[PDB]
Amino acid sequence: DRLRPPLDERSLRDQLIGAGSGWRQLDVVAQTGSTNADLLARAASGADIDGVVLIAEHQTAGRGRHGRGWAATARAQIILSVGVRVVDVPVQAWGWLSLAAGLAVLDSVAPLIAVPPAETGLKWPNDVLARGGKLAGILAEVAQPFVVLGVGLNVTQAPEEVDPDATSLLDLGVAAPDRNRIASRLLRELEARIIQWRNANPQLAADYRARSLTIGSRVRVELPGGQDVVGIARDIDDQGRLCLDVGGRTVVVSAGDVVHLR
Ligand SMILES: Nc1ncnc2c1ncn2[C@@H]1O[C@H](Cn2cc(CCCCC[C@@H]3SC[C@@H]4NC(=O)N[C@@H]43)nn2)[C@@H](O)[C@H]1O
Repeated sequence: DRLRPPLDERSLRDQLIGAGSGWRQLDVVAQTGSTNADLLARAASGADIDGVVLIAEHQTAGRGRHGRGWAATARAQIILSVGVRVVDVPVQAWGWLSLAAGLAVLDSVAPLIAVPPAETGLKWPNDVLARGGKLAGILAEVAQPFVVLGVGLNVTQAPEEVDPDATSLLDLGVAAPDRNRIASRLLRELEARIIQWRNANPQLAADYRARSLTIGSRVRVELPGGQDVVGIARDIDDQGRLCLDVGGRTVVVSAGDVVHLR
């Protein structure tokens, strides 16, 4: 469209690689299958990917969690993956890492949209929402010693292109979205949260809770088989899992698409 310039690999490099960030390497590609895929294939080849950033202008076979698939239109989103060395950390709290990316995405964009912050938060465990619409999705995938973190931020996507519940920074009150300034600020907020995660900083758990749309509301979790538990989400436990109050007693749950029911 008219509002979708391409990126600048050079600018990003100079702002981030060694200078204003801890990231070691940065590549923009015009088209791949899945940025997660590429960084996994690359680690399985023997390459160290701790610190590597991969950004794509367009992505064709997008990966969602639990099987499903993410959809993209050329230059309309910010689509990236990054590599982190994890084996220095308990194998609990690895799920707390995909959570952490959620916060890095709500932080980077919160100072840009002019919607009441109280109507923006994080849906557990891998969605980001602004007035009911899906703003970005996150996927963490494992390949020890590394984790690969994928973000898909709808910058200028329109909903009638990838999903009817999507919205975007454009549709939220942003006339010119600067994908270079947004990508650069999000890579910084990522780096900040990952270090919190590695040093078991408890500010990570508290801030997630503060900005959760899931916590504090009746929710519904749909499980394979036609199963459905319904409860109020009281807290996240230390593995990154969802504590529910059901008839007074805690049911912990690992994943599932959660449905907010106010
Ligand atoms: N553009 C869009 N905007 C709004 N909503 C959308 C949409 N495209 C699909 N959906 C709806 O998402 C549902 C399927 N889903 C979404 C997620 C969340 C995590 C997404 C991971 C993507 C990143 S991108 C960089 C990296 N590289 C990858 O390969 N994967 C990662 N997990 N599963 C399905 O129901 C659809 O309705």
